[PDB]
Amino acid sequence: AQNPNCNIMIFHPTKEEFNDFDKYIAYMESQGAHRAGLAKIIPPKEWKARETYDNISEILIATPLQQVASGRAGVFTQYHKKKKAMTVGEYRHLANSKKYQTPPHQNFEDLERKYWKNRIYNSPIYGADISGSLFDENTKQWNLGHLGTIQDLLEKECGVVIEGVNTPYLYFGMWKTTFAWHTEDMDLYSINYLHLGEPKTWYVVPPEHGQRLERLARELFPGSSRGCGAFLRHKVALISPTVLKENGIPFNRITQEAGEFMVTFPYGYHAGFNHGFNCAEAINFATPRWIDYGKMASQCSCGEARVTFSMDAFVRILQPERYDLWKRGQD
Ligand SMILES: O=C(O)CNC(=O)C(=O)O
Ligand SMILES: [Mg+2]
Ligand code: NI
Ligand SMILES: [Zn+2]
Repeated sequence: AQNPNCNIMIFHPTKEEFNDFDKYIAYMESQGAHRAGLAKIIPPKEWKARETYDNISEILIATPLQQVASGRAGVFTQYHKKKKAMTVGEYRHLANSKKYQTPPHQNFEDLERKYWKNRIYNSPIYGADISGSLFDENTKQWNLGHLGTIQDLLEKECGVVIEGVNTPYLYFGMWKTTFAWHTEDMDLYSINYLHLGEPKTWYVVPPEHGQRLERLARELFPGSSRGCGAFLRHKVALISPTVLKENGIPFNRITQEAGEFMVTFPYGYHAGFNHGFNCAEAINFATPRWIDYGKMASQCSCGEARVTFSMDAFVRILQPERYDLWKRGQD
């Protein structure tokens, strides 16, 4: 079995190897990359996502989210308070303000210590989930706006044509902005490209050990657990590396820098934070290996998790028994 300790793998494809996206994913899996839940891909040195980032300031963040925490430093929830619209240029100035900017630090490890010690005492503002793309249309390799769609994968594997579309999303972050512990909708893959700015630190649990994280989360968030049988789908809960280590949960960590891709694999729980002002682009995708994970994915039916139009068809075709109750949650 390749990668039996489920370490995060880092890949350096040549420009020749960067032509065929599906084939490279399948290569990474042949080497065991999926067992970690997360992989890093450093693009060939010849490749670029676009020529410059000089003209992005007039992108609108229609609903910036202030991430307010409750709990203790290593075990907390966050809720998202909606703020007034602002442009990317306005958001960048805010991120660089004395109130919100990254503190002085020695290295990524010292910054990580400061994040876990102090996150709960501040409410950073995240420009998340903005439909759009920063890839130049002439970028032909690993362009997240040009990938094969999950609806077309389901049709190719299963023979059933379904409605729905699959487009990317932009994330504009600042110091302390936080992504809570989750897997993707329908336990899909994700791919994330850090276009610009400061790094993003990731934590991940190997897919084969995901249920250990779920059982800890039920213990640590006991009211949330009684409210919903899949409450990590709400994307609100944080658990620190120190707490995970104290409870014996297997995980790994890695920092992504500008210019690098990360891939999350089906049923790979992940969480993380931004080091400063940055912009990332991400999308879900599928391969033939995903289909069995899609059939088994948990679902929120309490009504909190409220997801896309396109997830309807996935539930309807892959999980017909759940269909009914899940759509009651979505309506
Ligand atoms: O970058 C973020 O805030 C969150 N991204 C992801 O969870 C992802 O790409 O799967
Ligand atoms: Mg602009
Ligand atoms: Ni994710
Ligand atoms: Zn729920």
